[PDB]
Amino acid sequence: PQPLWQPDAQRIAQARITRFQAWAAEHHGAPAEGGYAALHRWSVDELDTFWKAVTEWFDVRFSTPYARVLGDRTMPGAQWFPGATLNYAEHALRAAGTRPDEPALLYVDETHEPAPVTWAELRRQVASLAAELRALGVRPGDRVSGYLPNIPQAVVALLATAAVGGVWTSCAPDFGARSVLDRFQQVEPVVLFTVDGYRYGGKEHDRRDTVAELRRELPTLRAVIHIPLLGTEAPDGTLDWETLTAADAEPVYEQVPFDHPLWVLYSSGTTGLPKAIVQSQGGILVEHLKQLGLHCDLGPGDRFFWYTSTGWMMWNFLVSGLLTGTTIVLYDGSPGFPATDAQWRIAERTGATLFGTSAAYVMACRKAGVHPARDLDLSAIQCVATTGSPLPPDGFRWLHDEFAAGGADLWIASVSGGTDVCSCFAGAVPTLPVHIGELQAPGLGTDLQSWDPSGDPLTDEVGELVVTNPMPSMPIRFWNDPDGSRYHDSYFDTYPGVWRHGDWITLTSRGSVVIHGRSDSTLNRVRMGSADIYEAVERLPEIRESLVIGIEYWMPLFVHLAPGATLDDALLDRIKRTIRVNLSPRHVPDEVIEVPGIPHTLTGKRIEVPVKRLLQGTPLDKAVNPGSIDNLDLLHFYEELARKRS
Ligand SMILES: [Ca+2]
Ligand SMILES: [Ca+2]
Repeated sequence: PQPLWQPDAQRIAQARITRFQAWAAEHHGAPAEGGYAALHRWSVDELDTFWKAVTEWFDVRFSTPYARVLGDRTMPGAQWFPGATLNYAEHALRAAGTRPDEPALLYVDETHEPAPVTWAELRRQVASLAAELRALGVRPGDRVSGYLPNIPQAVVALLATAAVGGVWTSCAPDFGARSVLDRFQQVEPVVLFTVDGYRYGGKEHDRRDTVAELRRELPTLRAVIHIPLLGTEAPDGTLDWETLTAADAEPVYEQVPFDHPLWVLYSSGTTGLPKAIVQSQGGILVEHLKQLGLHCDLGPGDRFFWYTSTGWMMWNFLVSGLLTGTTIVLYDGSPGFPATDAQWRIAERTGATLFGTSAAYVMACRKAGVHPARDLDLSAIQCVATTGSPLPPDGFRWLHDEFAAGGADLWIASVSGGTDVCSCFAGAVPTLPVHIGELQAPGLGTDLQSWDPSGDPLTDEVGELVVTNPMPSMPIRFWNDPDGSRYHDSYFDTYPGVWRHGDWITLTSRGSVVIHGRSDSTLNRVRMGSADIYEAVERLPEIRESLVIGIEYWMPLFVHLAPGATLDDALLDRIKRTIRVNLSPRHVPDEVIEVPGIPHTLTGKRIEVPVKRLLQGTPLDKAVNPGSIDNLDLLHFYEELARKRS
């Protein structure tokens, strides 16, 4: 297997993860030799010592000592650092004591004119707001909610919430009221931070009526804090943001147990109410430190820009950049406004050193004839990362060569972040080569395996992604989950005591990971992942997006066509051809059906399972939570299809 890219030996030697291994080998019995393969095996075989090592390396300061690193090891509900106390916000703001006048936040909107908030100023605003939250009666454990775009106020609010031991939960303001309420009503927040609207694509999006509706339908709220993004007056009964952040009193951080809830995230699952996933201050603290400082190589003074809505877990990951003393870049706006290269212009104007984006955006830039490294000053960029669908080899080459032609050797990273543990089970390692369509390795401390139906491990064979050991950022539990039934059914109902993620994967002999698709959405004719098929079909110019389903056996391919394209015999021939060639005859659809579009979750994930149910005759009204999908009418198309075929 020929790598797309191999890191040079000095880059390897200079990686923080390499320094960590050397230090761990001196002080904690880690292997000095053997590189990542050896470090990883140690991180799993000596799990307690590994996490101890992580906390020392990052100087996590427990205000009360832990009794041990790990008590009960069984899942779900493993017992991390029992006895210890800490505070996430306190750790995040440590750099205010070391480089107070450096920028902690660089924020920007569609004017593309960045503004800084210094570490000292961030610490002060957070302390002011935390004191106000305490005065409003927010106690440790109370939920504090936000209806907020990616603006510096959202970071200040989250940190202030964590500082008081409040439990953060948020939605972005492109969510409609039913989607927001389906989430927030489950956890009964006592505070709401909210904007009056936002700007996107050069257009104004008023949210005053939505805010009025949220307030009326959330009767547990006791205080509402208004952020006048569009410059409107605070509604009756609300507090004005600027009045709460202006004080200069001593920072105070609530020292909470390791397991104390930090935030509630919401699953993208489309059945029933969205799962309300609770993660701990301690678990997120150590896992995000590990990912950011070791897997992403981030440290003090770096500048981390991920293009993201606050409604995606990548925002939470971005916020945690502060934990490593890293400046974070916040952009509230469209990815292509005023022009296609907008995200690159932000990276330029903020001096980003790590720029995280989507493979789709990279490909769209290449297609549009953008040359970002040539035309902008991207000399500060050391790494470009994508999460979600993998960057194809022509995209990787373009990106790398675009920087390489100008004398820069770029690290192109592929990660796979998920809401469930607010991190990745597998993804990037700065010291390993990159291969087509692979995630480089399971993360440190993650015992990832591919299991057959009998629960035995496979190598170079497709199987179920399992994680056989506990990770600190795994959910404490789901909120609004009697008996813990939904949490159990989500991961623990297939192999006892083992986390089964629902991904159909290969774990290669080189220790890397290929994700073929969702296990519950495979095509069985031999069990095939749908991802492989989407890659092939969707390379065709005429096909904007596709969706493949298999039902007991009928295997139709739904295609949303590019403008001007027509589903003719020639097109059907090209479709079937590219499939039987690049994959196999088994992969060829029984039928191709043109569609007005492809329905998605709110986060833009394909919804194969709900569509399958519809095609199986389940009425739309009972198949999905409509607040959890992006286009009701598009989904109704598929119900009509089943009705027509009934
Ligand atoms: Ca347990
Ligand atoms: Ca295409």
